Amino acid sequence: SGFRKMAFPSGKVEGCMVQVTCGTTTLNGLWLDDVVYCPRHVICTSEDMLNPNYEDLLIRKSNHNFLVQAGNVQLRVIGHSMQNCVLKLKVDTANPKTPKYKFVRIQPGQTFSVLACYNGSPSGVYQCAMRPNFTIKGSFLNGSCGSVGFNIDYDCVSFCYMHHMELPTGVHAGTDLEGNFYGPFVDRQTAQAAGTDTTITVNVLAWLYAAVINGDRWFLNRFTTTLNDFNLVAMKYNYEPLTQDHVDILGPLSAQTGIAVLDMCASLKELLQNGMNGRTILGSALLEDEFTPFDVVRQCSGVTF
Amino acid sequence: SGFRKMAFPSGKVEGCMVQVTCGTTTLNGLWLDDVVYCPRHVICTSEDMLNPNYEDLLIRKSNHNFLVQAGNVQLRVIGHSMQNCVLKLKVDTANPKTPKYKFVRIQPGQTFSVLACYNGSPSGVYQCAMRPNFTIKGSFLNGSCGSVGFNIDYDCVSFCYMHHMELPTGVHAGTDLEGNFYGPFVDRQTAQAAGTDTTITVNVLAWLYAAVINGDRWFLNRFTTTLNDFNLVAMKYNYEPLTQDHVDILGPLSAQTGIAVLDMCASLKELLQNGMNGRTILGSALLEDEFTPFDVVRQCSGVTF
Ligand SMILES: *[C@H](O)[C@H](CC(C)C)NC(=O)[C@H](CC(C)C)NC(=O)[C@H](CC(C)C)NC(=O)OCc1ccccc1
Ligand SMILES: *[C@H](O)[C@H](CC(C)C)NC(=O)[C@H](CC(C)C)NC(=O)[C@H](CC(C)C)NC(=O)OCc1ccccc1
Ligand SMILES: [Cl-]
Ligand SMILES: [Cl-]
Ligand SMILES: [Cl-]
Ligand code: NA
Ligand code: NA
Repeated sequence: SGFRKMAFPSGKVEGCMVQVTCGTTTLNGLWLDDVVYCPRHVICTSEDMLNPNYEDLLIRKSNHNFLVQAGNVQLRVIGHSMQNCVLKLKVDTANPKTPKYKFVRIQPGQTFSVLACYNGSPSGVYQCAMRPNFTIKGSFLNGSCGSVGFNIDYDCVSFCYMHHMELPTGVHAGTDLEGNFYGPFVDRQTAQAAGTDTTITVNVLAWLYAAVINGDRWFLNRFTTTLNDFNLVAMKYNYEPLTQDHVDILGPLSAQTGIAVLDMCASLKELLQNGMNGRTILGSALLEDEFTPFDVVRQCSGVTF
Repeated sequence: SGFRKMAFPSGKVEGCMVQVTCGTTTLNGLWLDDVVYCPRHVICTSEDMLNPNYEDLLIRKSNHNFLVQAGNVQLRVIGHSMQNCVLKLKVDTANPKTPKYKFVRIQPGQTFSVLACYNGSPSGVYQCAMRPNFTIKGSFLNGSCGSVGFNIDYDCVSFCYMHHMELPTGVHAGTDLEGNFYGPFVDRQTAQAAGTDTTITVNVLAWLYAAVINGDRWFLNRFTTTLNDFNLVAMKYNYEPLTQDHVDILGPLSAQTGIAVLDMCASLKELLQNGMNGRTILGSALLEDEFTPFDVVRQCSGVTF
C-alpha cells in the first residue's frame, strides 16, 4: 500500500536528450529518429528576446550555426526548419535509442512526467499536472528549456510538453511538440500573465478514492448530493466544474471502493465547507489535485511498462 | 525557479532490474556484473513465512530452482549464496548495462529515489527519506520486493535500499544491499512495530531555505535563538535534535541566502508554536522534511549527472 507522487521511469527519454547551441545560447533538444526538436528562441540573442522576428532570424542562420551534441558525440545538422515555436534540426544520424513514441496535446488536468535537463543531461524527474490556466508548477532554471514532459503507455512514449519560459509568479509555460503553446503565451519577453487558476476537481476526487483504498476513511459521510448542487459549492471555492464525463471516468474507482461518485462529491463538499480540522488525508493537510483517476488506478494496481 | 520533490533519472537502474522466480514466488532482482541480488524470502512458501529457517531452506535449493529473467532473456544461475537477508545468485553472463555503482548504508534523514518494479519491470520512480525510525513511507504492492532505492553521484549509482516488507501502518521496511535491515525488523511474518517516528529537523530547515530561495519569505522574523533553546522546543513537537553537525551542513544554504542558521531556527520555532495561520510555504500547509540540505542545493543550482 501507500500513495506517492510517482513519475514514469525516464530511461527511454534520457536516451533522447541532446544539447543544442546556437551562438552563445545553449538549451536542450529532443533527438528522435533523424530530427532534433528544441525551442526556437535558441536562435535569439539576449537582446532579441524583447520582440524577435523568428522568421527573419532563422533565415540568417545556416545549418552549421547549430551545434548539436549527444553526450560527447557531435551530430551534423543537414537541415533546419521552424514549426510554430519549435526548431526542427535534421541530422545525419538517426538516434539508435529512439523509443516508440507519439506527440500528443494533453488537456488541462492531465498529468505527465518532466525530465529536467541542463546541457543535454538529466538533472531529475518529477510528476505534475497541466493546470486549468495552461501553466505548470515546475522546477526549472536557466538552461532548462527544451526539457520535455511525457507519459508512457506500455512501450510508447507520448511526448506532450517542451519547456520554454517562466512567468513572474514562478509558473512555467511551454508548448506541445508541434510547437504550439499551452495557453495564451508567446515566446518573447513581453509582459504576460497566466490568468485564473482553479483546482482540478476530478483529480481531487480521484485522490480521495486513493485515500480510501489506502485506509483513510474519516471523511466519508452519510450525506449525498446532486451533480448540479455539488458544482454550486465547487464554483464558490474556485474548483473546476465536474462534468458527467468526469463522473464516468471516476466510475472504475467508484466500483472498486463501493463509494458512488456523488457520495464522494458529498464528502468533498463537506471538506470544502468545514475544512479538515487539523486532520490529514494521505499525509496531506490540503486537497491534492495532481493525480488523475488513471494515475490512481495505475499506482494502486501496479501497472508496469 | 520552483521547488519539486525530484527523483533521480532512473535509466541506469532500469537496466539492472530482473525478475527472480523460486517456486511460485516472484519478486525483483538487481543484476550487477555477474550477480543478481534479491530478497531471500523468495525461497519461502506462503506457509514458511511465519518463522522460516532460511539456512535450512536455502540448503534444499539447487541452482536451477531459481528462474532469473532479464526481459525475455533467460539467465543461467551457476551459484547461489546468502548474505544476511539477501540472496546472491551467480549468473553466467555479466550485465552489459552495469553502471558504475557502490553499495552504501544511509543514515536516518537522508533521501533516495525508489524505482518501484513488478516482475522485473519499472512501474514508477519517486523520492523519499529514511525516517528516523528506519522505515520509509513508500508505495509498494505485492510483488514489489527487490525494488531498490538509490542516489546518483555524477556517474556512480549508490544503491542504499532493497524493499522487503510492509508493516501494518502502511509503512515500509527493507535492507541495504549487504542484506541488513534498516531498523529492528526481521524478514518473517511475526508481529513487529516501527517505533516512535519524529520529524527530520535539519531537512525542514533545508526546505525553509529552499522557500526563501524561491521567494517565500513571510516566516522570517526578527527573533533569534540559541541551539539548546531551539532543541527544547523541537523536542516538545517531536522533532529530532539539531546538532552542530547539522548546523555546519546547513552552512552553504545560510551563506547563499544571508540567513544565519540560528535565525532560521528561530523562524521554525515560531512556526511550531503558532502554526502557519492558514498560510502555505512552497504550496504546503505542513512543514516538509523529505529534502536534505544537499537536495536543495542540487535542485536550486541545477546539478546534472
Ligand atoms: C529557457 O531555458 C529559459 C527557462 C526559464 C526558466 C529561465 N527561458 C527563457 O529564458 C525565456 C526565453 C524567452 C525568449 C521565451 N524567457 C523567460 O522565460 C523569461 C524569464 C526571465 C524574465 C526570468 N520570462 C518572460 O519573459 O516572461 C514574460 C514576461 C516578461 C516581462 C514581464 C512579465 C512577464
Ligand atoms: C514482497 O514483494 C512483499 C511486499 C509487501 C509490500 C507486500 N513482502 C512480503 O510479502 C513480506 C514477506 C515477509 C516474509 C518478509 N511480508 C510482509 O511484508 C507482510 C505483509 C502482509 C502481512 C500484508 N508484513 C508482515 O509480515 O509484517 C510483520 C507483521 C506480522 C504480523 C502482524 C504485524 C506485523
Ligand atoms: Cl445528478
Ligand atoms: Cl499540506
Ligand atoms: Cl548556540
Ligand atoms: Na442544483
Ligand atoms: Na538553553
